[PDB]
Amino acid sequence: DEKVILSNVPFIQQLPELDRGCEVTSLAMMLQYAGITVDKMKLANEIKKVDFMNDGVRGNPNEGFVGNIYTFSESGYGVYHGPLFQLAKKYLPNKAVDLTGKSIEELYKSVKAGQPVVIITNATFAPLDEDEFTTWETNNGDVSITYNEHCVVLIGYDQESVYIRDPLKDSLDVKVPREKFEQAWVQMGSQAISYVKRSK
Repeated sequence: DEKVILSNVPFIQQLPELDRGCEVTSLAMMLQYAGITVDKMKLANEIKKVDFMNDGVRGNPNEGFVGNIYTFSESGYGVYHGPLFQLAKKYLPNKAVDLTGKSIEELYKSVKAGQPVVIITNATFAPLDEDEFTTWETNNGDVSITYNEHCVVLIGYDQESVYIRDPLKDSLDVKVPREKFEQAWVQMGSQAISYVKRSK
């Protein structure tokens, strides 16, 4: 059975500099492999941001990174696919693609075609019980959040596993049970960013 892995996708850790840098750090690995000179600190400054709480309203991770990307000592959450995609486009205006809502199989096609995929999921890589989520009210409707939110680069798959770069795990070798992985991914909104080989 077909085992695919993009084992030369660069490896970066969010810590120590970015307590909440999993999205920008995964994005950095993706951009580097695509040929862009960039580091996680530049991306951390460039990502669109929204206040954690303002005028009694919580920030929407669909609008920007919510709160403090740098330090756990201040409130913060993360950022979802929209703003994260806009940042990718700054660097790949003609190749960056938002695969959010497509099927897992599309993502595997991307990887097999040689393009790794940044994905939003949760830190356990398995579906979470409903009571693990909160609903925040924002200026743009309700959003489901979990403080388990995490972001990694999909770099490979086999029949039983997927293979990732996890900006919080100090290792080139991270595989997790495929099925649970996919269900966790779908549960967080099927959010995914990649790019294509040639300009569009």
